[PDB]
Amino acid sequence: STGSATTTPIDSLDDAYITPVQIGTPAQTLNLDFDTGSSDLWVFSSETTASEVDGQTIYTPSKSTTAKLLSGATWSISYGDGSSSSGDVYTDTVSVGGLTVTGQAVESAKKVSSSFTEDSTIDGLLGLAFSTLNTVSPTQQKTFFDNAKASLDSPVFTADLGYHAPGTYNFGFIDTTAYTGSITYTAVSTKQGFWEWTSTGYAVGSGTFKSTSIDGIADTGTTLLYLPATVVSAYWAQVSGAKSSSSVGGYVFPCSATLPSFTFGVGSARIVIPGDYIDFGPISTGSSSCFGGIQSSAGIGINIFGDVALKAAFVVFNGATTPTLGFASK
Ligand SMILES: CCOc1cccc(C(=N)N)c1
Ligand SMILES: CCOc1cccc(C(=N)N)c1
Ligand SMILES: CCOc1cccc(C(=N)N)c1
Repeated sequence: STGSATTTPIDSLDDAYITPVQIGTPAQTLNLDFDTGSSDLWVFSSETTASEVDGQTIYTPSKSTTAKLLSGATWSISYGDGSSSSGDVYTDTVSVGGLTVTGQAVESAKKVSSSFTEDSTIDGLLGLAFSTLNTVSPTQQKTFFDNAKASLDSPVFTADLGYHAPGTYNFGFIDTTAYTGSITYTAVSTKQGFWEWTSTGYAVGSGTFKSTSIDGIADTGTTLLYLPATVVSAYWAQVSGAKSSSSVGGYVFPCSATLPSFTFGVGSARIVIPGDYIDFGPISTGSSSCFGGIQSSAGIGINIFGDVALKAAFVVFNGATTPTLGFASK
């Protein structure tokens, strides 16, 4: 089997992407944030505290003929940005892009934090990291990908995120029309539950490539590219008037700047992030200070190849017995 779904930016800045997901019988379609840095499939629901729902589409398990309470099971997640949610758990039929899993754990939110309430466009999360990170207790649950794997034509999914435009998540096959050149594969460590890999270095603009190992995670559910302070300083030093602002919470730069590209290494291959991908717009409406898309990972404890980086590539998440990542230009 395979599946193929379009993923769409939630706003003009590509702050996240939403992918329609069918849950239950008859189908209830919710728009989920596919997150390769978490392992929970959770949704706004008929159980979510009413004052915490503001425009989301909710899952109502009582309207699904296939919804089964996973009795006793609870979940609670805390994300890197400080946001959170928690609740109880139903198993139900879940389909993505024509690929169906029966008996998927669907984590129903009873509570969500303010960041989630205030984002009307995201109806929940679909985690695609390793199932060792799933938060369901007392019986940990599998991701949609782990449950689908055995049925897929190939044990893979691919992320092809758009730059100010829609893109695609495919399951079970690699669309050889969707990228240019060849795919370079690199080793993955699953020790922390993430798609963790080591970049071979970086370049800023037209500058020389610096060969240096950068451990980090391929994380579709993070907007920005978080790298070591040395690398980030070297990038922003090439932008006149850029500075790190403790008041704003990262590097800002004059909106009248043209940003240099950023290259990262994947083995002997190179992925080039165009400068305009690193523009995340005025810090507040009408400001002439713009927010940077490359930020320091100092204090986060891991480097994150988030959407700024991933949207410059066709990315293969190879879930074979020995997992690997692949990157191609596009
Ligand atoms: C406290 C949450 O910490 C992280 C760290 C790394 C990834 C993610 C994620 N869900 N994409 C969340
Ligand atoms: C790791 C993914 O963290 C997310 C994703 C999408 C939305 C939010 C939020 N704060 N409302 C947080
Ligand atoms: C370019 C001329 O004026 C603007 C104004 C505001 C933001 C930006 C930007 N760099 N995102 C550019």
